Amino acid sequence: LHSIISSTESVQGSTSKHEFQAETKKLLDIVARSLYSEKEVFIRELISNASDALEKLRHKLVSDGQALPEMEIHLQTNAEKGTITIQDTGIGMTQEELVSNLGTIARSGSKAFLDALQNQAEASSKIIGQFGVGFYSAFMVADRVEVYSRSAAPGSLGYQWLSDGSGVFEIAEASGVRTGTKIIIHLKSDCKEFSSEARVRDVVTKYSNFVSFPLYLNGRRMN
Ligand SMILES: Nc1nc(Cl)c2nc(O)n(Cc3cc4c(cc3Br)OCO4)c2n1
Repeated sequence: LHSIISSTESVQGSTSKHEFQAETKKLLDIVARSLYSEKEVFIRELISNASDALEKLRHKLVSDGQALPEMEIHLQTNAEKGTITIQDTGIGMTQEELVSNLGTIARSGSKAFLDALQNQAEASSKIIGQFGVGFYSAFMVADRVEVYSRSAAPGSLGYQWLSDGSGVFEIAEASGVRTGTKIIIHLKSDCKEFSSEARVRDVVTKYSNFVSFPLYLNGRRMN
């Protein structure tokens, strides 16, 4: 087996509170309404985000003149805790990105995204991914979301990022965060199926061969 996901992180700083941008909750809601009928697609959304993070790390390392490290995407299920977790070893998120990325669309203007979603020229799931709000689909299956991220940028600290998706998120420095991003989803009462290894395998195997870097489920290679 080849696993990297474990409960290694430790809170080692006090908590900073951040309120959602005014429109962010509206956009969270519209993603959830759009994707409910195929709610399992959140896994593909987060794998796509992880792949994007690995590509960003690739280009950093190409310009740095350095080797490619273990560049992987890992899924973990925990039926006892009612969680699904995804961890990538990609570029990770800086403090500034953890503060600002959720509200990017709200701040820059949602018109283009909402127009695209309305026109339905492609699958809603694809549009949502393309506009960079695939992470919004984490919330639609979660009672709460628990994120650990550390940027590959020099001097970057590791952070815990928590939210129940309602209107606030909280950031605290953490020790033991691997470069990249880990997202722990505490699943909603109607979404417990995604804490089943068999169910997640069934869902992901339909597209796992389309993933460029090694993809693992509970330590087992999927591609
Ligand atoms: N996996 C991976 N990796 C990197 Cl580098 C990412 N950069 C990103 O913006 N995302 C999606 C994302 C992750 C978040 C967040 C907001 C957003 Br929009 O707040 C808490 O964590 C990323 N997701």
